[PDB]
Amino acid sequence: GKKKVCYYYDGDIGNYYYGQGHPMKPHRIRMTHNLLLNYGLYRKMEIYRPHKATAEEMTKYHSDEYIKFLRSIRPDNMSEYSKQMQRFNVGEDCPVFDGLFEFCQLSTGGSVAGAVKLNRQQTDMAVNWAGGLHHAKKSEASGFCYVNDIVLAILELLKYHQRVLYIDIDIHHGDGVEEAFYTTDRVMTVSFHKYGEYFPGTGDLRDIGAGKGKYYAVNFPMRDGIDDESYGQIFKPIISKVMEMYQPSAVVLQCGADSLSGDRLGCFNLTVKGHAKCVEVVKTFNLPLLMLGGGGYTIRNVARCWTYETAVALDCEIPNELPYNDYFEYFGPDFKLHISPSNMTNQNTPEYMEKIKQRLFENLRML
Ligand SMILES: CCC(O)(O)CCCCC[C@H](NC(=O)C1CN(C)C1)c1ncc(-c2cc3ccccc3nc2OC)[nH]1
Ligand SMILES: [Ca+2]
Ligand SMILES: [Ca+2]
Ligand SMILES: [Zn+2]
Repeated sequence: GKKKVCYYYDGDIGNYYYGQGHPMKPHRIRMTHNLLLNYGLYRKMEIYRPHKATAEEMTKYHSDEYIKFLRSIRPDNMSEYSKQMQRFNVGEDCPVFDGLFEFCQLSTGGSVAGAVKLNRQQTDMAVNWAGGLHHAKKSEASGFCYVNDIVLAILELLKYHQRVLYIDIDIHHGDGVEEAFYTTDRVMTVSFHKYGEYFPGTGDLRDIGAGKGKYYAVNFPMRDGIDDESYGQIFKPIISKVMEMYQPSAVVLQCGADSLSGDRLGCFNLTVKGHAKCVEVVKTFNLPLLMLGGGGYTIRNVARCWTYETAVALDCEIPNELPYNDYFEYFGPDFKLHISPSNMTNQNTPEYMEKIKQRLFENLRML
């Protein structure tokens, strides 16, 4: 039936700024929040302010040296850490900005607090739109991500769950999460992503895990222009087979919105309904679920996507006519919640989609 949803948000998150021209805009988290408050969704869910995750929490995965560096680096002392910045991949994609560590602490705090709430059986779903920073590595920042809140939240779930399923619908491969759990069967990682001349360059369908983790990493490489019809026809069958074979007791779903049509960095053609169908599919399995954010660089569409996905989590129908909100002008010229796909060609032929699905099904038979 309808589920209890706990949602995490810190009113300060929108003020962190990656710098002029940087596509990552934490302000999109505040737009999302303001839009869902204006739809009245706060009447149906418990809203929590995450704590600032500590160094003890972050070093459950990250090295002590990398966390010490993130805690120390500031725009005023950057000149003294030139060597350390290179070592930890802090620079152009992952800049040093005022309050960087606190931004990591809030992003991580929401994901870890949500996993604790799920472990305690105090909620059916936990939502942290400021989380989902799937590229961060044990001792390195990558692709706008510094602390891997997902790996930390999964480690928390593993205290009570023998098997955890991670699903990543961001247009980019979930490499940091896959890497962390590559050699274990206690976490199965499933990523759908654009593959070929695209960041991070990993996620080939032939990357299936190693050692005890062999067959516990699943990658669905896609080409430009995938649409709702093509995505929907492979997502439900793959996730259904994974659920059947793997039998997880908890799920983490990274909802990166850069897989939507019109994304500044993405080249897919999904609508908000097509992206949210992934949430609907995962919800039907009735397992404790942690829903996280991720990419999304056309910020009006990120706010629409995550507002609608929160409504889906709540089984709450919301009107297409957008309510007035603090960012109303960002949603012009239509002022509607739902988006239209573009006329871009879908390079993912139906035969290509079926063939990759069949190749992944062969790997799932090995569980
Ligand atoms: C949250 C989860 C997520 O998965 O959504 C993150 C996506 C991360 C994409 C990183 C990618 N980095 C690479 O290609 C690099 C180069 N090589 C050495 C690795 C990428 N694309 C686009 C950008 C990009 C980065 C910028 C940085 C500063 C200013 C403008 C910028 N303008 C940009 O683009 C207009 N940088
Ligand atoms: Ca992905
Ligand atoms: Ca694994
Ligand atoms: Zn992305």
